[PDB]
Amino acid sequence: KTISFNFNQFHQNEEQLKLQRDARISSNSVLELTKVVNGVPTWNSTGRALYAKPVQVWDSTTGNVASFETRFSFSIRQPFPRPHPADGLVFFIAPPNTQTGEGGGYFGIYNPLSPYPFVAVEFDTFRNTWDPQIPHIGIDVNSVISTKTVPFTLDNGGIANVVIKYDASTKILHVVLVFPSLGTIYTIADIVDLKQVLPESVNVGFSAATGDPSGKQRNATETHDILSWSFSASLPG
Amino acid sequence: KTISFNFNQFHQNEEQLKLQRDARISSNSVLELTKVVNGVPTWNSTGRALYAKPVQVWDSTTGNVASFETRFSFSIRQPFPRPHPADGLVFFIAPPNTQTGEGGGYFGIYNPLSPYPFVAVEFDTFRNTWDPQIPHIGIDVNSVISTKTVPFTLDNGGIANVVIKYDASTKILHVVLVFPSLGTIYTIADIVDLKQVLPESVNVGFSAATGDPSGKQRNATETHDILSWSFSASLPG
Ligand SMILES: *[C@@H]1O[C@H](CO)[C@@H](O)[C@H](O)[C@H]1NC(C)=O
Ligand SMILES: *[C@@H]1O[C@H](CO)[C@@H](O)[C@H](O)[C@H]1NC(C)=O
Ligand SMILES: *[C@@H]1O[C@H](CO)[C@@H](O)[C@H](O)[C@H]1NC(C)=O
Ligand SMILES: *[C@H]1O[C@H](CO)[C@@H](O)[C@H](O)[C@H]1NC(C)=O
Ligand SMILES: [Ca+2]
Ligand SMILES: [Ca+2]
Ligand SMILES: [Mn+2]
Ligand SMILES: [Mn+2]
Repeated sequence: KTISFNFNQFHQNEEQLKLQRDARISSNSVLELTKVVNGVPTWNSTGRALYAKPVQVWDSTTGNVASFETRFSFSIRQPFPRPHPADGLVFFIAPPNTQTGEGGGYFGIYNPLSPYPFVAVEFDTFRNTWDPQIPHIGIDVNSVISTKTVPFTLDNGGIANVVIKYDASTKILHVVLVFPSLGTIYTIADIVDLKQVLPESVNVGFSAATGDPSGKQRNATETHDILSWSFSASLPG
Repeated sequence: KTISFNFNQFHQNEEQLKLQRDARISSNSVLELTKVVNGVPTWNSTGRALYAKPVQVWDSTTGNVASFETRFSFSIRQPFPRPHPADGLVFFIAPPNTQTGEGGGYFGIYNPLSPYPFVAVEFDTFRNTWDPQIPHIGIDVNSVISTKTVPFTLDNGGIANVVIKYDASTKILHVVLVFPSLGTIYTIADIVDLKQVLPESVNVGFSAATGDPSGKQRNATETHDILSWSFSASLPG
């Protein structure tokens, strides 16, 4: 089976998408994961967007695990340079029927008081105690304490292109981040066996968070917009 | 609501119980959680016994959480005093349809690669890197790194009586361990809010494991028998 879908731009009322929390689709065809009021991003926000149908990542019957490729472009604009923007966005795969986890440095996917399995790639903008120098991309398996990290220099307000490919044969998850206006290229990879971590069917989508009010700094925010998104996966057996 | 059950001793073919892995009920009416062949407890063992029907620990419509009490007697016999007996047993509450996680110091409940929520009381006999002096009673919330612990001196081969009470009105989980032959009393308590951790309906039961072959020490074993077990829960709403 080969599932595929492509969004060159999002539209309002889109059937194949499931918005959660603050996430909404603007008139301009941009998916804003977090809250922006008349051009200014707000703190204390969290939002997610999921493809409305689950995809089969592997089969128990055959033991085969699906390969997949996903591509998307995003934009993170940081208006208040000081004291520190927050928190970041992530592409994630998690079991179906899940609710938004905690925000902040958890991105709306990780809840320490009610854990569930998840694999996710993060573009992190705030340096928590469990984090290395920001910004950095990170591969996360069940936790926000990344297995692998690589720092990057954000194109503030610019466009970022991302390619994430998973090869069943090698169990390699490889991630590409490009900032076209800047010419910069960032690469990061790790072995992840989707079978020992996730159930047969999952949900794919994005999650983002802006500073938590418990920080007392309202200038800890930024936008987390998605411009386009396509996904393809193949399960032989 | 008020579910209630009691086992003075276990009878083979017990319909209200649900054994998993190595766990089994012997002729003498004892429920042996881990493997013992002709009186000799063997390493590399993991077993679980769960009550057949799921209990409702809380209500979303009303917001009411249940109070419960459970009492049981166990026996841990350590035939090989050296190099070190292992690993222990636990009473635990987890989401329905759970699967026997990792053995060893994870007691057949925790599974790092595929987390799920659980609340448990362990009686730990092996000192892992995350553990303090053994043996000790410990309260576990979603992980084997206890929130609160207390040490105890085991009556090797003897009978232990345990009382576990949860008061919804205060979220106090209180634990009592008595070794009758010795006259010793160990007590431990912590604040635990079942609503922030578990779903409305869970499964209640026991789990135990003997040393893992990864330690390369066949002597890291002991018995983990359950003599009797009563349980009462009351959900006002
Ligand atoms: C932050 O947002 C959450 C959910 O939208 C709300 O509970 C909270 O009161 C909001 N405001 C502040 C200042 O915390
Ligand atoms: C230990 O026991 C398990 C389950 O019975 C088995 O699969 C494994 O190969 C055993 N290994 C050793 C060294 O005993
Ligand atoms: C294993 O236990 C037996 C019984 O006490 C003992 O004779 C043997 O040499 C022990 N092995 C170690 C490493 O202590
Ligand atoms: C926050 O952002 C505004 C807008 O840039 C700036 O004038 C202010 O002093 C910044 N610093 C803090 C600590 O809020
Ligand atoms: Ca962070
Ligand atoms: Ca231990
Ligand atoms: Mn991070
Ligand atoms: Mn312990």
